[PDB]
Amino acid sequence: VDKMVTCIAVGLPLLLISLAFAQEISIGTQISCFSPSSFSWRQAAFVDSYCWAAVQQKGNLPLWLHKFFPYILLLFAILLYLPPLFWRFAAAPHICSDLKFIMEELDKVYNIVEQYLKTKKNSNNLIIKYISCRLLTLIIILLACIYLGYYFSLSSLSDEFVCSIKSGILRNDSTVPDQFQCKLIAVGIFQLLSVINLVVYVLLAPVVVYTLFVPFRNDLSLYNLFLEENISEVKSYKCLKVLE
Amino acid sequence: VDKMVTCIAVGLPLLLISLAFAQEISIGTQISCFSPSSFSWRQAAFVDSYCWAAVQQKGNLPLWLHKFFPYILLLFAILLYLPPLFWRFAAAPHICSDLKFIMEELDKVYNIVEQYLKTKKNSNNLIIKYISCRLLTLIIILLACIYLGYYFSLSSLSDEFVCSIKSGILRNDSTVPDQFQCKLIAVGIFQLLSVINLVVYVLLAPVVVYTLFVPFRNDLSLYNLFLEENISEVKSYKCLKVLE
Amino acid sequence: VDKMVTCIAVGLPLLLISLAFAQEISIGTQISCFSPSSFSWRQAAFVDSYCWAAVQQKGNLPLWLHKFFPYILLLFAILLYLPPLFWRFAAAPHICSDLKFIMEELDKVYNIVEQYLKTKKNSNNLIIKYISCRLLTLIIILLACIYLGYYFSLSSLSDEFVCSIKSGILRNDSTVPDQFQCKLIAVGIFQLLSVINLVVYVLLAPVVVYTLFVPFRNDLSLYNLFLEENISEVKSYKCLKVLE
Amino acid sequence: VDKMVTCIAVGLPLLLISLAFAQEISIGTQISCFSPSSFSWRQAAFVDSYCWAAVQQKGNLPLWLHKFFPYILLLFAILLYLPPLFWRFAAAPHICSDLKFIMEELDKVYNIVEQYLKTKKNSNNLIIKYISCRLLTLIIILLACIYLGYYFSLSSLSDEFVCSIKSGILRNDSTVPDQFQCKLIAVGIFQLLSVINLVVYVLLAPVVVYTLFVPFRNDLSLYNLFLEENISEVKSYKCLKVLE
Amino acid sequence: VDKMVTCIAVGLPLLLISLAFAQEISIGTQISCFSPSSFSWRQAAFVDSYCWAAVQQKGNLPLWLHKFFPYILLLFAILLYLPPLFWRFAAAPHICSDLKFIMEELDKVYNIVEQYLKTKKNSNNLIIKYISCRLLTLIIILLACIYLGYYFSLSSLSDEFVCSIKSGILRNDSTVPDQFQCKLIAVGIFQLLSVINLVVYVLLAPVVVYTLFVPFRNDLSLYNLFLEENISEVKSYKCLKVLE
Amino acid sequence: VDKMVTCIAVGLPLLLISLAFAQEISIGTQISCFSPSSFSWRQAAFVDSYCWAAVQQKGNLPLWLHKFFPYILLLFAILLYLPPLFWRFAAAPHICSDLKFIMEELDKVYNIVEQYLKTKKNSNNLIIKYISCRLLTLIIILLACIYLGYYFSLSSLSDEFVCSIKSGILRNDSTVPDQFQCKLIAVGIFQLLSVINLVVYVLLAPVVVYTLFVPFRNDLSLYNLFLEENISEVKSYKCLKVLE
Amino acid sequence: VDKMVTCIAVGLPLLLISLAFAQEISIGTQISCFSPSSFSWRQAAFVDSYCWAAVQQKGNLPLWLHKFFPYILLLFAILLYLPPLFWRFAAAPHICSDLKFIMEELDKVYNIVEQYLKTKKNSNNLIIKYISCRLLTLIIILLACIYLGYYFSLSSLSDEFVCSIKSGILRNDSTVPDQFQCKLIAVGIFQLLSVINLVVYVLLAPVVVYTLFVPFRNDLSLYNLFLEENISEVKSYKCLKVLE
Repeated sequence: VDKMVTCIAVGLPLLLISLAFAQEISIGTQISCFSPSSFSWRQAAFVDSYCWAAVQQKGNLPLWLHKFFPYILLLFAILLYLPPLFWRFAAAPHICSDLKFIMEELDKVYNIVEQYLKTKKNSNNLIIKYISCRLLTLIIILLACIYLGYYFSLSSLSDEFVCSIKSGILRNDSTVPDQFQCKLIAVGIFQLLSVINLVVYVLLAPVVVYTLFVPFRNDLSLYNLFLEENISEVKSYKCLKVLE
Repeated sequence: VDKMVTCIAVGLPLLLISLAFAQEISIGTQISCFSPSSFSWRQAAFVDSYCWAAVQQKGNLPLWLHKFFPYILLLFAILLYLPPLFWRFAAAPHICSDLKFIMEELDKVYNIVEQYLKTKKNSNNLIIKYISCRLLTLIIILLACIYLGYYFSLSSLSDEFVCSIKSGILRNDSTVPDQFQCKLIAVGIFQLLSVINLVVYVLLAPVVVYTLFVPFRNDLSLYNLFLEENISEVKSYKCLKVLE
Repeated sequence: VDKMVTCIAVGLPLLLISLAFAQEISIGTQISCFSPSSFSWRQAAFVDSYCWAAVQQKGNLPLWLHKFFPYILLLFAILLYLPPLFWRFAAAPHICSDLKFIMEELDKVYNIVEQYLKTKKNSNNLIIKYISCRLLTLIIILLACIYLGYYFSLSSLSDEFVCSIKSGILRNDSTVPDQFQCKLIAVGIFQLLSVINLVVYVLLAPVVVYTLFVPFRNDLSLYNLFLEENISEVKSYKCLKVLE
Repeated sequence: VDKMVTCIAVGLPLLLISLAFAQEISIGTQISCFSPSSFSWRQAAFVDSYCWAAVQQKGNLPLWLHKFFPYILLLFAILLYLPPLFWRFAAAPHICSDLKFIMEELDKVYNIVEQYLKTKKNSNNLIIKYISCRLLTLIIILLACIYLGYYFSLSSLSDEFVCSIKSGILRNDSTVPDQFQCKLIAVGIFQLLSVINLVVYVLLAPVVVYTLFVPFRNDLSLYNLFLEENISEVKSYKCLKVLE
Repeated sequence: VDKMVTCIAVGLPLLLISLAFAQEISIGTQISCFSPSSFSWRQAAFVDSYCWAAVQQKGNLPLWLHKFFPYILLLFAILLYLPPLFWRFAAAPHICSDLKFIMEELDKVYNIVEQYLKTKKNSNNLIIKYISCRLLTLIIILLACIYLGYYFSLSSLSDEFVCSIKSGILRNDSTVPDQFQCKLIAVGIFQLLSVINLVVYVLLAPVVVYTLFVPFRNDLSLYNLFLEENISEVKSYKCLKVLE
Repeated sequence: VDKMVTCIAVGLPLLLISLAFAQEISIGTQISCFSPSSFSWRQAAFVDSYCWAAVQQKGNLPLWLHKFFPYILLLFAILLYLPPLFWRFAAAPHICSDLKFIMEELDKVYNIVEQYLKTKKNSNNLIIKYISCRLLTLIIILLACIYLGYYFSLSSLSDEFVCSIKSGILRNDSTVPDQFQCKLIAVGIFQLLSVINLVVYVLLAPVVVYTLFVPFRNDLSLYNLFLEENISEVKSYKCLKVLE
Repeated sequence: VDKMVTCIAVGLPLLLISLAFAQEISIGTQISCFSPSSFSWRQAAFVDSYCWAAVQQKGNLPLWLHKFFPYILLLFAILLYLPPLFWRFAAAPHICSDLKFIMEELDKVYNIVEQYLKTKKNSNNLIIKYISCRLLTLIIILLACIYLGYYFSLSSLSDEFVCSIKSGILRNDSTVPDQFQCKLIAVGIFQLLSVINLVVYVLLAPVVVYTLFVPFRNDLSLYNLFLEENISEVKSYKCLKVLE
C-alpha cells in the first residue's frame, strides 16, 4: 500500500521519458530553424546547431526550460528513489529481525510478548525515522507538482523564437539575413506529458498524506500497524478465533 | 477463465502498438506535406516539422486525435493493468492462506470445516472487493470501446488538412505560398487497428458481465466458486466418490 | 502427434512473416511510384506516401489486400494459438491428476481401477471439450486456407495501379500531371509465400480430421487412447508380458 | 555417428545463408540497373524496384532462380530437420525405457534377458520406422544435390538480362529508353556457395547409405547395434573380461 | 552507510555520461563549423574534421577541456572505484572470519571473548588501513570537485573559436577564406552536468569526513563500531535485555 | 596442453575475421571504382556493383582471392574444429569410464590393476585413433600455412585492376569510357592479418609435432601419459611417498 | 594481489579500445582528404579510400603506425593473457590438491606435516615455473611500455601527409590535381590514450618486480608465502593463539 505509491511515482516519470525519446528519434532534431533558400545543406545545419545551443545566452526562462525538460523530469525521478534507498539501508536491519522475533515466539504460546509492547511503546526514535522518510517524500512531490504545473502554465506561442548567429567574426557580414525564426518541436508532446504527470501527482497527494495519520490508521501506534501488512503469521490468530 | 480476459484485454492493445511502430519506421514520418518545388531539402523538412507540431493551435478535434492515437491506446492499456495489480496487493494475502487452510484440513477428515462456512457466509466485505475490481474493469472497457468506436466513426477524407507557417517573423513575406496541403499517413493503418480492437472489446463485453453473476455462476456464493478453479485438492473428493 | 500439428500450423506463418520483413527492409518501401523528372526528392517522396495511404479510398478488393497481407496472416496465426491456450487453462487440471492417479495405483496391484472405467465411460462432458477444441481448429484452418487460395488466385498484373493526388487544395493545379503509375513491390514475394503456406495447410487437412476419429483411432474411447501417449508408466505393463 | 550427419547437413546450409546476408547488406541491393544519366535519384530507384519484381513475368527459368536461391536453400534445410523431429516424437518413448530396462537388469545378474532377444528379434515394425526415417532423408539429400548441381550448371553470363518498364500508362511515352540492362549482383557469391554445399553433400552420400547396411554394420540386427553407442553400461562387461 | 557513498559517488558520474551520449548521438557531431556556401558536402565535412582535431595545436586551456570532458569525468569515476576494489582484496579476508568468530562464540556463553578486546585494542595496523582507504578517497573527491568547479567557472562565450586549415599544401591557396568560425555544441549540456555533479560532491563532503571521526562515532574504536552494521547477531543481545 | 593448441588455432582465425568486419563496416564497401564526373549517384554505384561481381570472369588468380579471403579463412577454421568434434564422439566413451575405473580401484589397494597394463599394452587400435586425429590436424595446419604464405607472397600493386562494363546491351555505346580503374580496399588490412596468422601457425608447428612423439614424451605408451594430465587421483600417490 | 595486476594490465587496454571505437563511429572515417570542389560524391570517396590504403607503399614509419594502433594495442593485450592462461593449465593441478592436503591434515593435529616442509624445500622446479610466468610478464610490459612511449614521442604535425592517386591508368591524366592533403583524425584521441596507458604501465612496473623478491616477501620460500593468501584455513591458527 506504500510500496505501490513509490513505484508509480517513480515509474511513471520513467515511462514518459522513454516514450518521449522514441518520438524524439522518429521525427528528428528538437529544433528546426527556417534557413533561407540560399544556404547549403551544411550551413542550414549550422543554424540548427547554433540556435539550439544559444537559447541560454541573452522572457528567457520559458525558452530555457524546453531544452532541459527531460533532464528536470529525470532529476525529479531519482530524487524520489533515495528515501526508499535510505529506508532499506537504515531502518531495514532494525525491523527485519524484530518482526521475525514476534513471528516465532507467538507460536510457542499457543503450542514474554505481553511486556514487549509496554516498553517498545515509549521510544520516539523509529517513528521519527518513518515520518521523515515520508514528509521529505511529500514535499518533493509538491515541488515536482508545482514545476509540472508551471511548465503547463505557459502553453503559449512560446516555442517560436527569433535567434541570430551574427556574433563572432560572422558579425559585419553580407550574406546572413540577421534573423532566424526557429521553433522547438517536441513542445506539444511535452505539454501533454506535463498534464498526465500532473493529474497523477495530484491524485496521489491525498494518498501520501493518508500515510501521515498513523494514530487514525507513539511507537506502538507505528508497530501495531505494520504486523498485518507484510507478515502472514498474524493470519493464524484468526484460525484461533474461527475454531471457537 | 478470469485471468485470460485481463491478459487479452491488455496484451491485444500492446500487440497493435508494436506492430504500428514497425510500420511507422519502415515508411517514414507520420506527416508528409507537399512542399513546393522551389524549397530546399531543409525548408521542405521545416514544413513537415512545423505542421506536425501545429495541429493543436487553432472540426479540430478529428485532427488532434490522429497524433496521439498510440498514446491514448497506451493509456487505456495500463489502466486495465491496475485492478489486477491492486488485486495481488490487497486481496491476495487474505485469500492465499485460507485456501491453503481448507486444502490441508480436509485431508485429515477422511484420514471444524462444517461450521467454517456458516460464519464465513455473512461477511459482505470481500465480495465487495471482488465486484469493485471488476465493475471498474467493466466501465473502463466501455470507455475504451466508445473511444475506439468514435475514432473509427470519423473515417472521412479528414487526414488531409491545410496548414500555414506564416506566423512569426515569417509573416509578411514573399516566398512562402501561404497554404500547405499536408496529409497524415498512418491513418489507414490506425482505422484498421481501431476495428480489430473494437470487435474484440465488443465480444468480451458479455464475458466480463458473466463474471458479475456469481449466484447463478453472499460471501459463500463467492467462496464456494473459487475452490474448483485454482485448487487441485478438490479433485480428490471425486476420488472418494468414484470408488463408491 | 497433436502438439506437432499446432506448432507447425502456427510456427510456419510466423517464419514466413519474419523472412518477409528481412526482404522488406533490405530493398525498401513496399510502394514505388514513378514520379516525374521535374519533382524534387521530397515531392517524389510525397507521392509514395500519398498513394500508399490512398489504396482504400475509391476491383478495389485486390489492391486493399496487398497492404495488409502480413497483418491478416498474423491474425490467422494467433487465432490458432487460442484453442491450445484454452486447453491448458480449462481441461488441463481435470486431466493432470487423474492420469497421475492411475499411474500410481497400478503399481501396487502387481506389488479399484477395474470399476474406474465402468463409471468414467458414460460421461459426455470431456469428450465434448476435446472435439470442440479441434473442430474449431479445423474450420479456422480452412478459412485460412480459402483466404490463402484466394490471394494466390488473383496473381495478375494487379499490383500496378493508377493513383492521383489532386484531391484537396492540390486540386485545380498546373504542375502535377494527374496520374501516377505506382506498383507494389513485395507482391511476388507474397505470392510465393501464399503457395508454401497453402500446400502445407492442404497437407495437414487430412491429419487434423484424423484426430476426429477417436473410436477408430465415448469418454472411454477418449480416455483409453491418451494413456499410451504422454505417460511412460504403461510401458511397464509390457515388462509384465515380456517376462512371461 | 548419425546425429553428426543430420547436424552438418542442416547446419551447413544455415551457415552459408547467414554469411550471404552479411555480404548482401554490406554491398547493397541484389539488383543494380544502369539507369540513364537523365533520371533523378528516385526514378533510378524505380527501375531497380520494377526490374527486381518483374523477373517472373514473361530461358526465364535461370533468372527466376537467382531471386529465390536463399529461400530454396532454406526450404531444403528445414525439410532435413523433420525426420529427426519426428524421430524424437514417435520412436523415442519406445526406445528410452527399453534401453534403461536392459541397463539395470544386467547389473543384478553378475551381482530374463536371454529370452528377451529371442522374442524381440521377430518384430518388423521398429526397423521399418528406422529405415524410412533415413531413406526419406537419403532422397531429400539427392534432390537437394541435383538442385545445387543444376544451379552451378548454368554459371553463364546469365545474371545480365534486359528488362523494360513500359507496361501500364508508362507505355506510349517519350522519356524512358525502352531497355534497361540490369544485372544481379550476388550471383558470384551464390555460385561459390553452390559448390561448397555440393561437395559436402556428395561426400556425405556414401555415409548416409552406410547407415542403410545394418546387417553388415531383423530387429535384433537393429537392437544389438544401438547398445554400444549411447549406453555406457555395456562398458562394464569389458571390466568383467579384463579381470579374467 | 559507507557503501552508499561510494556507490553514488561513482554511479552518478556514470549516469551523466550515458545521458550525455544519448544527447550526443541524437543531435550530431560536437563541432559544427560554418563552412562557406561555395564548398561541397565533403569539403564542408573536412573543416568539421580538421577543426575538431586541431584544438590542441597552437586561452587554449578552455578549448582543450571541452573535447575531453567525458574522458576526464570517466577517469575521476574509476579512480573512486579502486579504494573499494583494494578493500575487498586486502582487508576483507582479515575481517570476514574474525566477525564470524565472535558471532559464533557469543552464542555458547548464554547457552574467551572478554580478553579478546584487551589485546585487539592495541593494534595500529588495521585502523591505518581503514583511514588511508578513506583519506585517499576524500582528497580525490576534492580534486574532482575543484575540476568540476573550474569547468563551470569559465562558462563564457568560449565555445566559439576561430580556426584555419591553411597549414600544409593548402597554405598559399586562393579558395579557402582563411578563417572558420566554429562552435562546440555540447557545452551547454556539459555546463549543467558540471553543476549537478558539483552540488552532490559538495553535499557528500561533510559525510565522507564524518566517517573520519571514529572515536566520536584505537583498533577497539574501529572494531566496536563495525559489529552493529553488517552483523545481525548483535540483535539477539537486545533479546536478552527485553526479556528482563 | 593439447586443448590449448586446438583453441588458439581455431580462436585466432575467428578473432581476426570479427575484427576485419568492424573495419569493413566502419569504412565502406570493399571495392571503390573511380567513376567519371558525368555519372550520377546511381550509375556510379552500378560500376562498384558490376566490377565487384566481375572479378571472376576473364594473373586472375591474385584478384579472385581478395574477394573470398574471409571465406577461405573461415573454412580453414571449422576444418580444425572437426577432429576435436570427432574425438568427443568416437574416443570419449572408450576413455571416460576406464580412467574412472583405475581412479577408484587404486583407493582400495592402499585402504587387479597390475595385470591391467600387461594386456592393455598390446592393443594397436586406440593409439591409431590418437595419431590420426593429430596427423590430420598437422597437415591441415600446413595447408592453411601455405595458403597464408601465398596470400602474403603477392603483396604487390595488385589490388588495382582495370575493369569494363561494356558487355551486354551496354556494348556499342557512346557514354561509358570503356575502362574503370578500380581498387580493392581491405587488402592492406588483410595483408597484416595474413602475417600474424602465419607467425602463430609457424610457432605452433613444432608444438603439434611434439605431441607426435609419445614414446619420448604402444598403447601403454599412450595410456601411461594421460593419467597425470586430467586426473587428480594420481596426486594422492605422491601423498603416499611424502609421508615416507 | 597478483591477480589484480594481470586484470588491470589487460582490462585497461581493452577499455580504451572500446572507448575509441565509440568515438570512431560517432565522428566518421579515420581519414579525411580534402578533395577538390570539382569532384563528385563518389570520386571524393575514392580518394579517402585510396589514401587510407596507400599509407604503406612508398619518415614512413610514423604514418604506418596510426592505422594499426588499435591492432598493436590489441596484440599487446592478449599476449598478457597467455601467462595466466598457461598458469591455470600447467601449475594449477600441481597446486590445488597439495594446498587442500595441508588444509585438512592440520585440523586433526589439534583435534606428518613437520617433515613435509623439510623435503618440499629442496625442489627447484616449481619456483622456476613461477618466476618464468612473471619474468616473461615483466619484459612484455616493458616492450608494451616502450612502444606506447614511442607513439607518444612523435606527437608532431605528422598526421597531415600528402598522397597522390596517379598510379595506374589514372597516371597521365588531366583532371586529378596530383596532390591530396589528407589528415588522419583519431590521432589526438590516440595520443591521450597512449599517455594514460603509459602512466599506468609505469606505475605497475615497481609492483610486478615486487613479486620477484619472494625471499624478502627456495621452494619453501615460495610455498610458505602462498598459504596466507587464498586459503582461509590458516586463520584458525590465530584462533589457537588468541585463546591463550
